[PDB]
Amino acid sequence: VNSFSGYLKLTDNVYIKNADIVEEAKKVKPTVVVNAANVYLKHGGGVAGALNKATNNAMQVESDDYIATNGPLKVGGSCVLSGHNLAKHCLHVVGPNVNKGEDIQLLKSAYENFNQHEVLLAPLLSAGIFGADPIHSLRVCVDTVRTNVYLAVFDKNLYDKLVSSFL
Ligand SMILES: C[C@@H]1CCC[C@@](O)(CNc2ncnc3[nH]ccc23)C1
Ligand SMILES: [Cl-]
Repeated sequence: VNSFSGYLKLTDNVYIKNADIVEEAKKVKPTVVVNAANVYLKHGGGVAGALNKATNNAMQVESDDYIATNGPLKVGGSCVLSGHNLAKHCLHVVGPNVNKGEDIQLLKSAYENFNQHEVLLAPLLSAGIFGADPIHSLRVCVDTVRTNVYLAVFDKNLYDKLVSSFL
């Protein structure tokens, strides 16, 4: 039993809700919140910009030190950093950005990072400003993640289309 509330159950291990991931994180304080990161951990917009703003830029400060030490992530890769005031940990995961020409097949590799954590609060990878089809992203999530994932979909209209079209 966990403290996630109001989710629809899609499969044994995947759940979905219309919610602002920032407000969800502040309420649940989950063990792991997933950020929709880029390889430079430049949290300028989308989910990343919103999460970073909620940390008063502490996420960006930590991220800049991470990059200065380790260099950029790989597309499809991840790193674990602090969750600041939002969660215990933040799993920064880089899904392919279609608006940069990146290979959509890497979306499965991106979701594989979730399997290293028993429970996560997460957005749909490569959705939003990353340019991929969110219906496809949900399908890859369900077919790749085996741990317990709670998906926050900010757009209510998008949420209803994902539920109604889910196979
Ligand atoms: C319009 C987007 C389409 C793709 C799926 C999204 O859910 C991804 N963006 C977000 N998801 C959850 N919480 C968020 N807070 C701020 C941004 C954000 C919504
Ligand atoms: Cl977005």
